[PDB]
Amino acid sequence: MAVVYVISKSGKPLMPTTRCGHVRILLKEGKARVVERKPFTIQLTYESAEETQPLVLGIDPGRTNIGMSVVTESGESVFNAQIETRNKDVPKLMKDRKQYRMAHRRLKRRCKRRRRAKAAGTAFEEGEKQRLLPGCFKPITCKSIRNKEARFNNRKRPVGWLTPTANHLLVTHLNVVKKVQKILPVAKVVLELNRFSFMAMNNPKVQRWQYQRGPLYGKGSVEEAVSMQQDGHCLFCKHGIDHYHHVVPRRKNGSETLENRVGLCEEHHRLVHTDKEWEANLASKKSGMNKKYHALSVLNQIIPYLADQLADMFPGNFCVTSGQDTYLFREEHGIPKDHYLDAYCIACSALTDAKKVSSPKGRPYMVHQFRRHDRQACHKANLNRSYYMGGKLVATNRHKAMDQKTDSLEEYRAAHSAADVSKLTVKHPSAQYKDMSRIMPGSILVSGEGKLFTLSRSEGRNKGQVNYFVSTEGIKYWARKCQYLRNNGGLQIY
RNA sequence: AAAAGAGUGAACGAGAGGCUCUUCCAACUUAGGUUGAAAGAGCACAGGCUGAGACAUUCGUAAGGCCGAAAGACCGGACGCACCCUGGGAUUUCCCCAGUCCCCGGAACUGCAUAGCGGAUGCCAGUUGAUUAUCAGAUAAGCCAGGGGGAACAAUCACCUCUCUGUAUCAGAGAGAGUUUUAC
DNA sequence: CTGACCTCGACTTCTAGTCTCGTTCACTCTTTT
DNA sequence: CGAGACTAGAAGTCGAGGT
Ligand SMILES: [Mg+2]
Ligand SMILES: [Mg+2]
Ligand SMILES: [Zn+2]
Repeated sequence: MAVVYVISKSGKPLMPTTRCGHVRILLKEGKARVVERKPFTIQLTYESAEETQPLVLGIDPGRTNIGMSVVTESGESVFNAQIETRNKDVPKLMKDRKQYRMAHRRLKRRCKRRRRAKAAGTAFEEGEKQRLLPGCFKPITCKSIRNKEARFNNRKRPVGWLTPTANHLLVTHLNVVKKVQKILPVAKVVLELNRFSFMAMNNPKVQRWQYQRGPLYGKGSVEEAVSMQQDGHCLFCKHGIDHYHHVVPRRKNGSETLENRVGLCEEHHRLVHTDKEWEANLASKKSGMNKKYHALSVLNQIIPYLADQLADMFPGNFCVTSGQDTYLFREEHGIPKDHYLDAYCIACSALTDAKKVSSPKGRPYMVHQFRRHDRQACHKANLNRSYYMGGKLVATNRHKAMDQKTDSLEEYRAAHSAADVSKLTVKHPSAQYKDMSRIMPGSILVSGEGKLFTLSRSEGRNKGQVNYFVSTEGIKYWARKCQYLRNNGGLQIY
């Protein structure tokens, strides 16, 4: 039934055992030591032979649903897994990091220099300068001081560079392979190959010549295409294009393609982006879309690098397999549809003489990936200026900020009398900070009952102590009565 | 090689908002207080590194072309710079990395000519301690800071059978050789 | 004459979090010619 | 093949008790 994994005296993985009673005998006799709860790994204390057999590992890639399965010389499955990768959160985190540091450089460095320049009299006589930097054709506006040097002309990268998200997914695949190697003797590795065309899957029955001329053929960039389809004037008025607005904001999964961008003048952008009626009107004229091809892009980028480095890890014992071959295998041997039986079929592909092939039974070991680091310090810099009459909210700022659909103080001031303004009470709460030394998700803790769990969330804080620890199963444990056993493991088995 | 498709990394610039304070006006209230309009000033993850580097005006920034009375304009790209390259550093850690930035040099690659860099004048800091001199302190219009992986740390007994409890399930507790082999 | 109606640990429920553009640049992968 | 949520803090329940 449930296979038990074995390791020798030396740190060498070894063929898994299934007797399941000899294991308890060896454990009670001191011959065996437990190494991992789940999967249940035992390390022999007494020395013995190390005679192993080849095992084929089969990999079904992905961005959030990686899956690997291990099989013997014949079609017997000794390991099945599923992985939920943290990958999707990396692009958003890097985006927010860029925005935060741009804020840092603007507000602490740039604006402070401009302020000092105006104070000390060492500012432009015009008070503003148009500077045409090398590499661009339209100037920039430098107010009261020259800009800090801009570096975009020449920034070479090592060939084969990969973005932090794609590099993260590559590292995650390889890391899960290493963790599987720690458990079992893996001889061959079989990686599924996925190549995607995103001109395809948008329109099947695509004709060959269509691949070269698409929505943005000839017309240079998305901005120019929008300025063309709108005839060079704002979408609302007859005024010229100023800002290229996203119909779906980039804070959501707003696409960067053509069907999302729209040209608008200044005032029209401000109104459509603060007011509600204008937003509804623009949503009426055009719809926009999400990204819809953010995952498969990263997967397609990393597949060749993964195949290369798998070949490095398993010299002379690395193969490949097509998704179509997997589908044929499922149709042939009757494997049910799933997203982890894919790995079993992929592994079974390489088997030259497979006569015991049958579908695995039992749920596979699920793996969650948790942050290895979190170096943020501010939880909620509130930045909102709330006005109340009595105990009811009536305005959220003095004047509307960008993306403020709700009223502000100027509109209330217009609508009501000066007595109502004189009878307002303001409450603006201060900034909240995370505890950067807190116990992080993925840690292994034990509660008052002695139950062992993996910390998934920390919820609620009072007087400097967490209130609740939420395990991966969603159970909530009182934080004061829980004991800290193990730190964050990069990938945690559930 | 090109045209497209899809992603996601980098530098620089403007705002809408936000915090604190000053002046002034208005409203509402026990001269005071509260809210607001207007003008101005300062400030902007928690923090690490460093002691100068930010700013304005002006001069200079190769050969060779080419047009100009000339001044000088355009091309070009070095004996000028660099985001480029070798080495060394800050962020930097339990071990690393990405990104940004810095310092002496610059050979091939790469990029710039209104940019960068250097010079000159001007403007913006700190000055205390232990033995004029040396080690400490103070000194921002300086750099970085919300990215990622790994190691190590269990109250680490899985499966099945049997018993007890509760529990609709199943959980907890206890006890058990259930094929010899964890490999033939 | 309590005691019915407070006061206080100690938990349990629940909600909320910044956002626009502008001048450029770089890397990866796929599909057709 | 895949498109928020972890963490901090305020308001709320509730028993002990107690006066
Ligand atoms: Mg597949
Ligand atoms: Mg907009
Ligand atoms: Zn207009």
